[PDB]
Amino acid sequence: SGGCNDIYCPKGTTCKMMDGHPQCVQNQPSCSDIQCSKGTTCQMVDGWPRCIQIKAAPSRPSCSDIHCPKGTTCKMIDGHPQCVQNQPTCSDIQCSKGTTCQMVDGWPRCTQLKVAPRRPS
Repeated sequence: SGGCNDIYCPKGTTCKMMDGHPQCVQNQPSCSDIQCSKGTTCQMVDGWPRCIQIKAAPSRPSCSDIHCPKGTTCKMIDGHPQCVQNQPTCSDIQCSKGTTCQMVDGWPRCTQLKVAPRRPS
């Protein structure tokens, strides 16, 4: 076997040699049963899985470190994980960040963020 006997999550899990480190792949929903790219947590929010690494777990690429509010999905934009919200915050209406994408009621008005990190927007 793996180091499952060395790393047994709270029983009720099921560890296996996970690529060289025993991962308790839950004998219940595997923490990664839903698509929460390990490193993230096991988020199935009552049927709305949002894998968001807020739990400061061993810091490896944490797609969500800078995690926009719920409904947001972290991507790596130029490497600085920026949410491309599920209903994308800005990349929905093409106006590269620096502007906002404030469609006001269906009038995309990319606002130069009156107060964004000082960038040439």
